[PDB]
Amino acid sequence: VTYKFHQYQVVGRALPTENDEHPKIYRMKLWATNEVRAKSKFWYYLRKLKKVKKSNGQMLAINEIFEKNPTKIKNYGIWLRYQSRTGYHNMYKEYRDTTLNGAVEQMYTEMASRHRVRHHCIQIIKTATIPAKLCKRESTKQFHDSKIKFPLVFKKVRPPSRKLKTTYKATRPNLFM
RNA sequence: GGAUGCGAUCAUACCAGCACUAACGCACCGGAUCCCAUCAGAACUCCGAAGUUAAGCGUGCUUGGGCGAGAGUAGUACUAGGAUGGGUGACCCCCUGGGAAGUCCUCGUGUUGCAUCCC
Ligand SMILES: [Mg+2]
Ligand SMILES: [Mg+2]
Repeated sequence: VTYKFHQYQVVGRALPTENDEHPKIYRMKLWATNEVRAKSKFWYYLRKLKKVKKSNGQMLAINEIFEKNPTKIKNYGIWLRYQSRTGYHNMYKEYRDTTLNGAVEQMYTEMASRHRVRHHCIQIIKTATIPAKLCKRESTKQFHDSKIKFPLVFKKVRPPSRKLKTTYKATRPNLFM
């Protein structure tokens, strides 16, 4: 099981000094492809929001967060702010996936596809597991059906592997739903 | 705890308005023959000790001005380096780093060297 995006809890503080023997300890929940990039973004946010630089700061702890039950489907809501070609905007989106990592990957892909927003232009404000009744988007609410039933409208025809691939076939494919 | 003479730093020491000061001092102060000096014994110079702490000098107060320190402004403005980064462009996001200044708020209003003297 490999996820492109991982969730980390990064803990850090400003370097102790004479004035502050025990400086405030700050924690963040961040998304990054690696722990190194997670720490980089943690220090970026600490510098921008608390005036604590990496040079005069201390790294305390970093742990990965894994989905409790990756075997079941959940509804995930993501509150984010992104930058467009003309300014900044806030955005709330909903996704269905077995893990929040998959939901975040879907969020990045959808932002790229629909708004041409690159990964570095997106800040995640909040994440949460939404119950079915509290979902706001029709896209997620359409699969909240006890008896869900539909045919496979679009299926791509291919051999099990390229071993059986042939340029020529005697008959055209026979497709039906 | 001060004053005076000579200073160091050269406003936390400056400016303005009020109040106060034992002693020695420092002063104000009395004269113009002499040295000296002017329109003017005002100033400067010389000779004094009648009177006064009225002023100067010193100290204290002002929700005072200024001055000095901090907080904040603000990881903002700006900026060194990177990108086959976004954008038509103007410009701008992001990565590796550095990082200010008014307004507003709080505090403080000198510290000292040598010598003589009073207490
Ligand atoms: Mg007097
Ligand atoms: Mg003042």
